[PDB]
Amino acid sequence: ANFEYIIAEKRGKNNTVGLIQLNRPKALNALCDGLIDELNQALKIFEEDPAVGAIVLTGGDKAFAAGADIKEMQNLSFQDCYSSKFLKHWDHLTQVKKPVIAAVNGYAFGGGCELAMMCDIIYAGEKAQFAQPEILIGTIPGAGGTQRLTRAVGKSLAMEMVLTGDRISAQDAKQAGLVSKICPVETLVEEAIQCAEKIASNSKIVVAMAKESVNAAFEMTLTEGSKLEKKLFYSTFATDDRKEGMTAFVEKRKANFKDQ
Amino acid sequence: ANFEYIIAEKRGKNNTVGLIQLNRPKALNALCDGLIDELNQALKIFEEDPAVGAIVLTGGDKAFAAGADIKEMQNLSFQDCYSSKFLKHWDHLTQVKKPVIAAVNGYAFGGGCELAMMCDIIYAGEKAQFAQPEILIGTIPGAGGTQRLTRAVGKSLAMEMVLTGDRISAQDAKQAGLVSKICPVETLVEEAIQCAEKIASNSKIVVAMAKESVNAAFEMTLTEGSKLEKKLFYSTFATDDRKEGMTAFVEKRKANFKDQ
Amino acid sequence: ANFEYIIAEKRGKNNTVGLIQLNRPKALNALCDGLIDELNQALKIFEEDPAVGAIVLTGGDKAFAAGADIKEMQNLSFQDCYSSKFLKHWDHLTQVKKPVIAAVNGYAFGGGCELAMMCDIIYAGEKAQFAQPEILIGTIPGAGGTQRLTRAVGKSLAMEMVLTGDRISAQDAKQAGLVSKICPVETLVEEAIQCAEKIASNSKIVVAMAKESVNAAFEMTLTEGSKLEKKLFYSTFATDDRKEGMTAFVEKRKANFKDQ
Amino acid sequence: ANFEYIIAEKRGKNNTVGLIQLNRPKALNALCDGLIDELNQALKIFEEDPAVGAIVLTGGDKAFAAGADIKEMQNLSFQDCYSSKFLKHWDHLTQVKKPVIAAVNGYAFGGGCELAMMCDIIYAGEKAQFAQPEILIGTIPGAGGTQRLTRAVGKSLAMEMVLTGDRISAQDAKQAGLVSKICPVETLVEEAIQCAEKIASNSKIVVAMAKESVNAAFEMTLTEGSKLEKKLFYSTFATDDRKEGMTAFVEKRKANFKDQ
Amino acid sequence: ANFEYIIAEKRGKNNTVGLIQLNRPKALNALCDGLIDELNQALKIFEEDPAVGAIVLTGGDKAFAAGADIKEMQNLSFQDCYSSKFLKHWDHLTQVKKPVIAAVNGYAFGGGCELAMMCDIIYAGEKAQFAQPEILIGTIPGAGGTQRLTRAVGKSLAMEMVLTGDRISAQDAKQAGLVSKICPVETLVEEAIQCAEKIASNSKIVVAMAKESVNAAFEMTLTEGSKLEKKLFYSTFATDDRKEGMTAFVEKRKANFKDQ
Amino acid sequence: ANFEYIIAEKRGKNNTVGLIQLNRPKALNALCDGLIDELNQALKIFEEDPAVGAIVLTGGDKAFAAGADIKEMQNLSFQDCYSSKFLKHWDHLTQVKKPVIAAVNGYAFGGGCELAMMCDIIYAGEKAQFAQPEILIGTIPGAGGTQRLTRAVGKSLAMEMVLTGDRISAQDAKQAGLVSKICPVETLVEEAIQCAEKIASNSKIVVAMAKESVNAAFEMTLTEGSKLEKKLFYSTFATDDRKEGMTAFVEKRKANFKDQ
Ligand SMILES: [Mg+2]
Ligand SMILES: [Mg+2]
Ligand SMILES: [Mg+2]
Ligand SMILES: [Mg+2]
Repeated sequence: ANFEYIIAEKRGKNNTVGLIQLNRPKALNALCDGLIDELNQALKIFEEDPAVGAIVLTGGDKAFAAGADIKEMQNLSFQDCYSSKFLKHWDHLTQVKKPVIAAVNGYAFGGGCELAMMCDIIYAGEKAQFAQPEILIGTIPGAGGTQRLTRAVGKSLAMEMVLTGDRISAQDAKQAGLVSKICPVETLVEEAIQCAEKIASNSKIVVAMAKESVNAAFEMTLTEGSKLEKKLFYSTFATDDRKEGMTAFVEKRKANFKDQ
Repeated sequence: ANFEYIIAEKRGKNNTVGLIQLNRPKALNALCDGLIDELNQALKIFEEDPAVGAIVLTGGDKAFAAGADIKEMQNLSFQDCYSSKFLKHWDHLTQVKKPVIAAVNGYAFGGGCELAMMCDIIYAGEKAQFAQPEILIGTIPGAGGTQRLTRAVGKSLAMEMVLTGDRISAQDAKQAGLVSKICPVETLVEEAIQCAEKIASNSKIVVAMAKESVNAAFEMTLTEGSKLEKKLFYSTFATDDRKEGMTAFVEKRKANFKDQ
Repeated sequence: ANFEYIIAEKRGKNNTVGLIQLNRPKALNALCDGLIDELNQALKIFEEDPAVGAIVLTGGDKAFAAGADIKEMQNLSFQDCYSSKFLKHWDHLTQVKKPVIAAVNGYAFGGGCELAMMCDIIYAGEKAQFAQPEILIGTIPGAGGTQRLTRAVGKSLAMEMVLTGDRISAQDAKQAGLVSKICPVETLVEEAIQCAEKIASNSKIVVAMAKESVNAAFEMTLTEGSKLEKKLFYSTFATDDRKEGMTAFVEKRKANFKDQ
Repeated sequence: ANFEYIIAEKRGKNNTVGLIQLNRPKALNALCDGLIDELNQALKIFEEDPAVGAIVLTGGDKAFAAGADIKEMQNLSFQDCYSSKFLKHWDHLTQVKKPVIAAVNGYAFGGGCELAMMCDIIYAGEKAQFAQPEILIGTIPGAGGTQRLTRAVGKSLAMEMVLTGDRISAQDAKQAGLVSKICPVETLVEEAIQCAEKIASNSKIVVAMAKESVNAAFEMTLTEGSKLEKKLFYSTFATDDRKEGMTAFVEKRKANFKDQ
Repeated sequence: ANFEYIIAEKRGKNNTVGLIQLNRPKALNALCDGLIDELNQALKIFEEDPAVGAIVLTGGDKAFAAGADIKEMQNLSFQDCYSSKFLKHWDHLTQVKKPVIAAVNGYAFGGGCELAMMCDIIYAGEKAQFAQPEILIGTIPGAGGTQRLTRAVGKSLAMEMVLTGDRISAQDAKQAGLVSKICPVETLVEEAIQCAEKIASNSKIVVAMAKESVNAAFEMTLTEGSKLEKKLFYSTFATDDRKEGMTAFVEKRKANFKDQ
Repeated sequence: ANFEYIIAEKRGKNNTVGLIQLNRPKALNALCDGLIDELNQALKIFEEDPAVGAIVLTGGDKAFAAGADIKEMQNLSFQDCYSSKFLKHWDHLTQVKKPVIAAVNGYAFGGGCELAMMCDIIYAGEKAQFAQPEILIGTIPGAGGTQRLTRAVGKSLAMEMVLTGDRISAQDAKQAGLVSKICPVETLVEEAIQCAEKIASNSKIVVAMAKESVNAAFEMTLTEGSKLEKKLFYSTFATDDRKEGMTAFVEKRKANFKDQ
């Protein structure tokens, strides 16, 4: 319902896309515990909604998210960290079944960068900037900064970025495979919506098998990933939407999915 | 035998390349059971031919393969699929020990795209297009689409492709690493045959060991992939061609290999 | 000490960067046992040196290294290789805690390419050329040319390089993610040192944990990698530098790391 | 809260053990939503209670848990199962960071057995029986039943148990290492508490890491397990309870752990 | 067909079990290429036969199989082996979707023991002996004898068996978990048939999934193995036999499975 | 050299076994640095000695190794363990190419138990006891005692031993697969030497390959485990000893292996 760190609203034609704007520009959308709490509540209600098929995540023109809130972390001990399982809440984004598109304008550093990488797709603004400056303040990134980055971008660029704290541009991010489309700043959010919209017009149950199938590519060997894929593939033949979509092509007419 | 769906021919210098062309242009080379049946026969003849050192696979100038034959899948049940090991036959291509180069002009969609990714090397034409549009017909890619794509191009672009069914250009695929060379439509097939000629000049057995070692990059941690590679490496030192290859270099002369 | 195959000097402000220059130019820095033996000695004293934070490894302007010494390999048998654990001494470079940057001008072929790929970051000169031509001498890459290359560059290009022995430009290399920056031949080594310089001013302990985390991306599933990253992340909180880094940030001043 | 399917109470001298007893004897502690929901609340509490060092899970004397509530699963569709993750909340045992010990008297069938296997340590009564009989009612085990059983017991016996639904005694389970102790029915829960009470004596933080390290053995290669273990083994030196544990030993006395 | 090396017959009440008896006693069922071709033939027709729900593989009373045929392997070079993919044809048994039970009487040495380990369940006779004696003829086991054995029995005993060639008894093997039952010599095969009979009572499709799930235990981390298990579990809710099976339990009657 | 903590000498038929006896009985063979240093020198020597084919490691009748040495460890900080790569030198055992057998009489606790488990084979005297009591002094095992133990013995017993520090008997260890023989105390060492003699009379090169194939069971999936095994299986066909073994068999005579 009511939110003070973010702005969540349904968007697209037929409102089939849920947009989540991080709205804490004063500290460039720095990711405190209360901010994350609210994104999780927001994600939950969009996951729960039957009309919603794809979620789009963004911040402002200047920043997607500058990073973790450093003023909270400052006095933590080792024991405090391990016992509490600090940054457990931050992983929620990777357990949503419906797909999430990151629309990243301006700065995505540290947590913000890590948040974008947890998403399934990233669209970048022209003046978007990606970095993992943790090393500069005596830590390493602790939310897949080392894992998801390196897998996208390759060892040499990940090592360079993680060990120096250096930033890369949206153009390089695209070239390296971290992001998959570059858009003007003014139309970025809209272009992500139109993509989210396309995905939303496909069957929710099958779309979720697809997403799950693509995430197995980082969790197992190709041989077993192939096998797992074949079983999700076979599974689709137990859905109505799969008979609908395939007989639509053969009849040369428009398909209509009931997410079933 | 005598094919109805494909053209299999020896090409290159001294006919050391096996060219398989998918020749079902009325259906945009849609990969029906009968066509894969023949493709697999051609693959087996060239595997057994001591003359042949590498294989190039193509379709027409308009289409490589537009997909699986959606008219055949229309009335499959979940039981039909599981107990038929449906699409298993499509994997014979992954068991070929000689290198296979895919020369993709025009459309390589869905099944067609997957066939391309199973090959060791992909060359694309200027107007080539890749897509996994199974999501539009209410399935997911069921022949490595999600696995090989994601491993080649990174999450963002694979998620966008599989979830929306969108197409990427020849040039989008080169930048992503899905393909390794772009050619003029008119010379693609010849450029691929030249690449196959080179490979064929090398020792078949050490070439087989190299391909096996490269494929292992997706089946193992790096530590064990490194251990596997050494076993193959040391193994080469039991071949006549290794001795000849290194003696050629020391005597400043051309190597003349004997597949042994 | 007094090496004959290499030069080793401390560089950067306050001699915080170790530079190793392969100096066997008459043989294009071909990696004979003697040379690798000196390389490892030099890595050891830099690794043991508390002033040094980073290591830059380079060759000549014409050649980084043109491969493993083929004359030493020529008369080896299978039994010689296996029992002598041939090439095992090369791996010492993968075991150094501190970051190593390759600065590649000219040829990096076969073992030379493999040596570069074992470093964390690769910087390339505008005329650098990468290749794995082992197949042309009747062997396969035996020091991770099929493992690390594939993981960087993708299957297609890797297969094409490994099976044909063909070379790729510095520009190709960067595009494929094998290298993270290209520079002019003239200033490569100085720009590599500058990168090393930044890294070396960060906490040596947390930097080492950072690197150990990024390398984990090739040794485990993303799930376990994430868990490993967290364990290391929490571990930083037991260090003096991690407090000194964050407190320096908050107070808006220079952090003063004591590598502890 | 005042539970209706279970009993949850603190036990041992100084009440340092959590005991959860499944109390649905009429249905032979068959697992239904209502029972699982409460078990999960009881785990949550004991995990939060700083006096609780270990948990014991048990049933009655005739039955630990005799399978699941099949009357609930009876009308379910495939879609219903997948969309609404079925048996998701049956998994919180695998997320408790303190050690849980199954104390199995009588039948542990279907989910019963799975529930026991999800625990760290299984103690079995003399007349205890284990089976995965889901095959007989047209399913397969869906709570790690094929996965944890096989890794405990081995392929032959796991395959025999799963494909026939046949039952093994406590004596067979012990031989095969599914359970690690056999006790008289009368004193089973009593032995389980004594074992739990020793575990409760140790440092809560250091016990937690030891647990995570053992669990690692089923999720990584031996190579990386060893690395992970080492890193946790280094972590212990950040804690007071290790400084305290070792200095108590060298001073020849009993140690006072503060779970820190 | 007209098998010269084996005997294949349907067995059990209702002929729902297929028996394959290796019948080359003059060579102690040594596994020459001819014998394996026929074994593979028999497996295929029992795999295709809809009445057959489980297979039993045996040899004679003196010998299950004494190993790979050492007279055939004698004159093979390294080149021959690698290029001929030697022993690759043995793996077809691992591709059968129906369960296979090895009934081992007397000698199961080297390849004999490897073949039995490829089966899903092993029943051993009181006088059976297991060994991997390849080392005493200057090879290692090359059909899973280092891999399955180790996984069943543990490092210490595997290392002992493979490095010395020493044999173990049925009792040793049961203790180690290589075999799940010991039978008298004279009723072993019938006892095995009775295990097959029970397996054949259940739904062939759900049994195929069950078997496929248990095999996954050796190919994945426990985390991925559970998600694969969950997906197969859900898949069963798409079959006739699971509703029938569950509705038959609730109604306290005998289920009638349709393998569907 | 002139050892002060160990006794090293050649034993067995023709002095082909290398015996390392830990000889610090009054400290129950606690694994201090001086002793591990010497151990490693002794491994290096027997590994280089072409007379030696296998190694037996032991302590005295009352103790194999009571563990590590808390005095050394008492003041270690977190930073000092990580920076100094603590217990790195304790791993050299896992890098010997020749087989190592442990002959464990009496106490093998903590570091002593890990040291045993690092060996290929464990033989235990009738009064042997195994334990991992690190938890009682506030650490976890740091030398694979959470990893090798769990793989050998199963989760329940592993969790029990590590979380309580409780001993198990020699008889319990064999039941669980941690050790492969139990011997009378007085003849233990001689039985281990007999087992070593057998190994030493086989081909060293093929023995080493076999040990490698077995060690791989814990480093990859069974699919890739099998492929690695095949590559080693073929490589033996490059050796003289394989031809000699198979020919010996064919000519009804004793093989005479030459280590080649
Ligand atoms: Mg090389
Ligand atoms: Mg790339
Ligand atoms: Mg066991
Ligand atoms: Mg054999």
